[PDB]
Amino acid sequence: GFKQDIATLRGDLRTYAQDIFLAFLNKYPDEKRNFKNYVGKSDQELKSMAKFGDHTEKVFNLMMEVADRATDCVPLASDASTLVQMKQHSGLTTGNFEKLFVALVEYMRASGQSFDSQSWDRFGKNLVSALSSAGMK
Ligand code: HEM
Ligand SMILES: Oc1ccc(Cl)cc1Cl
Repeated sequence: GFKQDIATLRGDLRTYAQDIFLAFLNKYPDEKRNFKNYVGKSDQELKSMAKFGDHTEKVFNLMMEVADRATDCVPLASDASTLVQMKQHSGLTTGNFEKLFVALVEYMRASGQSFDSQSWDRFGKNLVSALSSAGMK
């Protein structure tokens, strides 16, 4: 289930974080508008860029804590407001997060690992509602 998936992802976090982020970046090319440094680079070149690995792992470190602190895939309001008020998130809209989670759920279903794919879909939707309620446009 959802709780076990957090453990599965944490068990190989840097790999999963990179592959999910790449799936997101390649499903939605226009999203590199927020990642100017990742343009014109194949997946293997991205994985050799120090900040690509370091930043993506830190994102997914934090995502797993927001998931872990959730109840029934509903994140805490204190976690949602942290994501909105984050300085690095200044220009983001909730579409950014909705698209991230479509990619992540698509990746899980294609994985052959036994993820609770529907729970992550719910979690992504619930995170998006909590981002709007916390002020994100
Ligand atoms: C649950 C979802 C997310 C979590 C937990 C999260 C968390 C984080 C964290 C921890 C950082 C800092 C990384 C570092 O400084 O090393 C960060 C930076 C950043 N995030 Fe998010 N994030 C999420 C979703 C998104 C989405 C959907 C976007 C855009 C589509 C986004 C755009 C950015 C940008 C532009 C930065 C700063 C630039 C960079 O670090 O390369 N984030 N986020
Ligand atoms: O390095 C990253 C990977 C995924 C997401 Cl959503 C954001 C960042 Cl900064």
